[PDB]
Amino acid sequence: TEYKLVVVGACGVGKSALTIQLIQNHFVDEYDPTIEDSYRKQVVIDGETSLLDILDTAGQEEYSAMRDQYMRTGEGFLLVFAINNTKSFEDIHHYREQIKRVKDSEDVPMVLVGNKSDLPSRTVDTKQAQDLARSYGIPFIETSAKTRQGVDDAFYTLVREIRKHKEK
Ligand SMILES: *CCC(=O)N1CCN(c2ncnc3c2CCN(c2cccc4ccccc24)C3)CC1
Ligand SMILES: Nc1nc2c(ncn2[C@@H]2O[C@H](COP(=O)(O)OP(=O)(O)O)[C@@H](O)[C@H]2O)c(=O)[nH]1
Ligand SMILES: [Mg+2]
Repeated sequence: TEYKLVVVGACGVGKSALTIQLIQNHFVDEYDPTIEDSYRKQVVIDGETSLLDILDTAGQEEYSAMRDQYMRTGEGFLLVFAINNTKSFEDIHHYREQIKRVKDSEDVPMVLVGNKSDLPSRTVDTKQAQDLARSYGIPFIETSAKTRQGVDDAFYTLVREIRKHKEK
């Protein structure tokens, strides 16, 4: 079984750091913000062997037909914000609308991810994030790519959302 996961969110939120923690169990201080790529990882989730194909989105904000085509192949999306960046939380609505646009569905597996949970400099309340995820009908997972808190949970939870969708 294979799962096409897409990691979206504003520059600097930790998309690349989360991806490399999942794949390689290492925290990257610097990952070129211009590198958009997909990584495959074989994992066992609830006793099911699966291949996770994880697209780490990057580069420039642009909307070619081709870009839509890449993004539309995603079966589930991590909507990543950073808890120290109010703007990245405000941008979650944009990512949610672009997913709704390219998938032509209100029923798309997503997980809201609050990254950089290790930082003291919080500007986005857990309450707000939980309220937003409740309004969207999706899980919320707090993560730190730095300490690896919540990383397996964020990705495995998205897989479980895809399975629940495939049952419908
Ligand atoms: C700092 C560099 C970086 O990580 N990025 C992330 C992606 N960027 C971005 N900013 C705003 N909106 C979008 C993007 C990436 C492309 N996005 C996009 C385009 C077409 C279709 C879809 C579908 C679902 C989600 C996103 C989509 C919009 C800035 C650079
Ligand atoms: N403290 C802390 N720093 C992080 C975390 N995740 C990413 N970073 C750092 O934040 C910066 C941006 O991370 P990156 O993964 O490139 O974000 P992207 O632009 O969304 O791919 C990098 O210097 C990372 O090391 C985190 O959970 N905690
Ligand atoms: Mg990146």
